[PDB]
Amino acid sequence: FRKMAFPSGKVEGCMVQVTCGTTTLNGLWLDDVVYCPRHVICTDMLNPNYEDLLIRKSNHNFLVQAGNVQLRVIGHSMQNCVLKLKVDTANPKTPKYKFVRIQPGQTFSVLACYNGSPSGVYQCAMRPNFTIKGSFLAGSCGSVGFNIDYDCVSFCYMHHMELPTGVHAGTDLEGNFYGPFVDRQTAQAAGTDTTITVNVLAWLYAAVINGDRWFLNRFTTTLNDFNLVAMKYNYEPLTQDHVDILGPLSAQTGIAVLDMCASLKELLQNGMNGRTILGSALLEDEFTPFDVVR
Amino acid sequence: FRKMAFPSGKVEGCMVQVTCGTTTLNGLWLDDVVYCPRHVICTDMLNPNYEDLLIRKSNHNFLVQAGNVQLRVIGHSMQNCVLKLKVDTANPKTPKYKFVRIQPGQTFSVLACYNGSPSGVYQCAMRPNFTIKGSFLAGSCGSVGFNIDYDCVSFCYMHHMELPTGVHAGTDLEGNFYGPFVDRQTAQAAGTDTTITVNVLAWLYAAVINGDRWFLNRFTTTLNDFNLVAMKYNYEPLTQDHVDILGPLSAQTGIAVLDMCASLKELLQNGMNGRTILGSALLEDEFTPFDVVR
Ligand SMILES: *C(=O)[C@H](C[C@@H]1CCNC1=O)NC(=O)[C@H](CC1CCCCC1)NC(=O)c1cc2ccccc2[nH]1
Ligand SMILES: O=C[C@H](C[C@@H]1CCNC1=O)NC(=O)[C@H](CC1CCCCC1)NC(=O)c1cc2ccccc2[nH]1
Repeated sequence: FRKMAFPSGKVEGCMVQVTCGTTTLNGLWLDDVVYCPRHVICTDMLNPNYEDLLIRKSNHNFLVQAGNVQLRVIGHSMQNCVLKLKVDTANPKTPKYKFVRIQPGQTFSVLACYNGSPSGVYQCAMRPNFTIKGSFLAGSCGSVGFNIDYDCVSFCYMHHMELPTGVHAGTDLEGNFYGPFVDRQTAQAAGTDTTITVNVLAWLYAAVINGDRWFLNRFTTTLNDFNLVAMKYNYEPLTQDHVDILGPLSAQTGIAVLDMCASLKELLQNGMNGRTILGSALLEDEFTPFDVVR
Repeated sequence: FRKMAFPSGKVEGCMVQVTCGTTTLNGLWLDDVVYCPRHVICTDMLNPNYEDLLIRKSNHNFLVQAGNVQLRVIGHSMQNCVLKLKVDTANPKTPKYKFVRIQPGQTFSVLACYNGSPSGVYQCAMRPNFTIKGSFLAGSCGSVGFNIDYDCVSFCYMHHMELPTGVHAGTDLEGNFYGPFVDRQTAQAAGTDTTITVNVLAWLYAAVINGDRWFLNRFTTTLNDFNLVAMKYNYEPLTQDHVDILGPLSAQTGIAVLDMCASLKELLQNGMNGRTILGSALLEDEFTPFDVVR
């Protein structure tokens, strides 16, 4: 069992470099628009007035490069916290795509990029406190997170900042931040994070579908008793929605959702006692019910 | 610190579907040759005479589809355990590439494919027992592993089989097996695996170069004394070469390798005791020194 990312080729053909003044970062070039974080126009960083910063720019202040080719910016506008640079040329490599806003617990692939060129790809989850536990470099802003389903790329994240705890914060591709964050270098802190309970359960089901049943037991639990216990370990409350979502995996393994909840309760109480589940010595929470079935 | 795969775009455009009679798997289309496991011509599998089975085949026995378009096979050829299907057209998406054979303990990215279509990418290490702890579907054969070095794709692995323990075995792209395995259906087992010591040290350096310091101590050991410790815990012997190739990581953050070996020596007896390292609670051996520095 591997945390697998989506093949990155469709996204690679979209990454460009955007430079404004002394700042360069990455942009996403789809059709004839380049999307990048609006803070590329900052020098300024504690209290930027982006409306005032932007009206003073003209098209030639934005240097956009796709590989060796410089694209000509013919217009620009701001949509929430993303800048949209209109360019003279449509990206010939534009894939089928959509912009989607995800909820906490969702997973996606990140194409980490620097100077417009892709560096690596890895799988991420949106944490319950709306941060990402990413691996992001000095000039990684504008790198995007995405899923691919039937040749259609769903762009769900664009990178903007690193919080002082070392986790990461960013926006959807319409420029709205995930979580209570703003593009200012002001004191802001991520809420206390929690473990994604529905994902841990999905992964225990994956463990059952593959090798192992050693963590199962003879007990069941009510939903409320499970939540009362699990929250004492900083697990997210499990909702009826989550119970419904786990239905197909329950049906496939013959283990009722509340029976798997009993197993998780005991795993939290006992630990794993030198054993491993799918390859892990910790309870994994970055695989969704959807990810397991695939 | 995340396990990062190479961006897979350059390889995605080489993946095709090969069907022979009843069996479908993946092929690698480079220039005017498609490469795939020779066991695609089996039905038979318990002891094949591949030369005999191949002379019985003709070009039209091989159905090669590059997505929508069928490629016409105009020649067929075996090299060790890989079949070479000459097709009428050079792949216009052929990247700069070479065929390389890797050493146990080296890492690479796997592009898992099914029906000739890329499905996921992840980072792998070649185990000391020459197996791969992969994630491979029913029709994953022909999927490849690779590294990228400045526009050149170095192919090092093509997938052939799953051993009874659930680990995986394959060849290089010249058809030579990694490990003491053969392409026939028969009892074969992986040799007892060991842990890749130099990679564990690199991962520890990835923690000190990062932030963590709590496994560090004031002490040092000898290569001989450390190698006596490695044996009880089934760790690969640390060679004067490994120490040297780590030297660039020692030199940087002020920790001699044998200084970090003293830390690893104590870790092999104390455990973590609730503390992570980079962001994990087990000694990780799938990052090379080059993987950490890059
Ligand atoms: C190719 O697509 C598959 C990939 C396997 C399938 C499941 N997971 C994988 O990685 N390859 C096979 O199925 C081979 C078939 C060839 C092997 C070499 C000789 C000719 C046929 N079979 C196995 O990998 C296999 C069979 C088997 C039976 C019992 C225990 C383990 C086991 N592994
Ligand atoms: O790519 C550029 C970086 C990405 C960062 C850098 C290191 N790792 C990353 O993910 N973005 C940035 O550096 C912007 C700077 C800022 C954003 C808000 C509006 C004004 C400009 N981000 C920041 O993450 C940041 C600054 C900072 C200062 C003190 C403590 C934590 C901090 N984090």
